[PDB]
Amino acid sequence: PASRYLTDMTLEEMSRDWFMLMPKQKVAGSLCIKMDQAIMDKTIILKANFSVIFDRLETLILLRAFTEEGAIVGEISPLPSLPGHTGEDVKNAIGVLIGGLEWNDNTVRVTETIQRFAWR
Amino acid sequence: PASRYLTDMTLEEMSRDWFMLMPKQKVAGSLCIKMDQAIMDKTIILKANFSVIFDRLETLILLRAFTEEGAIVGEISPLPSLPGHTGEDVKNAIGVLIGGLEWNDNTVRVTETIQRFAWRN
Repeated sequence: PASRYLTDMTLEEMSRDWFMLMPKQKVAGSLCIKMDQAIMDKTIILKANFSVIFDRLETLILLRAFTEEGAIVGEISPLPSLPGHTGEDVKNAIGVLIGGLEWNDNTVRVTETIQRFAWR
Repeated sequence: PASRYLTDMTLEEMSRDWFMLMPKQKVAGSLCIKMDQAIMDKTIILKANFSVIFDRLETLILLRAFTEEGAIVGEISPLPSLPGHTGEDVKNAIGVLIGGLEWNDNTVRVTETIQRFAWRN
């Protein structure tokens, strides 16, 4: 029986354009993690679109980190490949992105959708 | 039971100057955290000099991050902003530094001294 698709983000949210004033990148397992390392003292929420089976996340489509004024400051996306990310890969990447954004005293939370299925 | 001073670093290692190829720093209360962003895929050890009373760090003199080739790639030092810095503050700073060094797939370990008194995990 088929998995479920959960969206925090509208399609405009997924393709909103951004750029990092101070860029940082990384590749981990099979995910790409990005963060503006210029952003300071902001209030940030991570929003995601992903499928679930069970009550755990199965495949990430896209996670973005939004400041309260709507700037995109961070991002996790899957890559084409072998292997392909698990739920663990994504959990760790969230911790890695959150840790990174806290460096410059950003306050970071996740949506309820992420909290229930992915990171916590 | 007065404090005693624990020393992971030689006087040389303590007083050496250094520079970051890609500088990253932050102030967390009354500590200064620095790390070279250009260090990638290396093994790294954290060494510290600090005092201890009984079972925990009392005051940090200096903590530094070393490659096997002896470069300094990370540092945590106290600032004069007085009161001051607690063991907790230090604990948190080691945490944040490790996460920082781990971004670029460095493998970071700590001396037994740090592990016992200052930060574990």
